Amino acid sequence: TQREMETRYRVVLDVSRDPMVLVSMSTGRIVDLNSAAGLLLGGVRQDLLGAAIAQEFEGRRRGEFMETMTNLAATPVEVLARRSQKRLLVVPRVFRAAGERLLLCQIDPAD
Amino acid sequence: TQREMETRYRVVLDVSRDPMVLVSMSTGRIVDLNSAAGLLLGGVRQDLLGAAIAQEFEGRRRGEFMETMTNLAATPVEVLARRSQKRLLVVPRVFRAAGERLLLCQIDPAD
Repeated sequence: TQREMETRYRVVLDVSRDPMVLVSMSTGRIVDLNSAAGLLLGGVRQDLLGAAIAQEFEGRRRGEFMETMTNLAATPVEVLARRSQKRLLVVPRVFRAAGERLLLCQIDPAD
Repeated sequence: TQREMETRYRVVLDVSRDPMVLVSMSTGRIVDLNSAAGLLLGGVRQDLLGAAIAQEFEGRRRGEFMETMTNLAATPVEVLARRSQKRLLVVPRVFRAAGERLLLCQIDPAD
């Protein structure tokens, strides 16, 4: 049933056409995402897992970027993805999972 | 970490704007869904959990409906939701979770 929840998560995340990136609050790094998000970011899953999310967006740095997100998730950010050169909108939500916080980020084309 | 996977699943499913319904292969009943799916079906979560999915669609019966889905998921169905009176398209995918099969169904407006 541990195996079942992981599987249900994996399937729901990968099938959903809603572009989503999962970010560690602790490290500002991507822990998971779906291919719809990969497509808007312009990167494959393998290159984006473990990546610092702020560094995918031109002009952004981890400190400022994570504070911006955390602040918004308390109430969209306008960004430009380096790999795809697409202008995007990012809407963050914060949730607690096993003593740890994650940012689930929804991504939408801005233009 | 069992608690973490459930939470990650719950969040990813509820946040995703992609309308999804989770159906038990064993009983043909809904085990989970998001509010986007609820909206197209025309029902609240509380009334749809545990419901036989075929009975939400005018003219469909569980036997035939589940076989149709299972068959398609091997390679969209056109349905009419009773509560919302909306014409929909349903695209099923099958996956194994803890000795059991689930149909993840994606729902889209047909008209």
